[PDB]
Amino acid sequence: GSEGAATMATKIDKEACRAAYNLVRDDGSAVIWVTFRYDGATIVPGDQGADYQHFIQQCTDDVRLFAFVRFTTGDAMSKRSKFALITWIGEDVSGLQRAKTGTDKTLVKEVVQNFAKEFVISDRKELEEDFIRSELKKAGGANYDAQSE
Repeated sequence: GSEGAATMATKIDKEACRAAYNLVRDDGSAVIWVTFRYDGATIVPGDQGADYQHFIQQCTDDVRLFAFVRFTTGDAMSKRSKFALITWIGEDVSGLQRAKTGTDKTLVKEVVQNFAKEFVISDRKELEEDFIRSELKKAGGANYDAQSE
């Protein structure tokens, strides 16, 4: 590791990404969650597993990355899933990382489109899969708030 630098450039391992986004999107590929961290100006599939407790053990105030988790919210008509791109961002990382990590989201989204929405969390207390579900349970309301200044 020990590979990191500041640059106005960024890419995504679509190839490696798609794989991770699938290992969870699939019926039962032995995976329900997946994280996507950077390996040097390029987003790449970080951790992966079926134990949600294993994912939260990766997100800390000294790291930031996305986390695609599957959530079964199909009990009405279909049994399909909506998932959610959990964007983690250490509450200690430099403002930039937080101001950037969010922008690079457009890259990770390229692969994750079937999901529901990206959940930008900064405190583990919110990473609680329990809190995430509630969000999908309603999957209503959007920010759409910004300024051109």
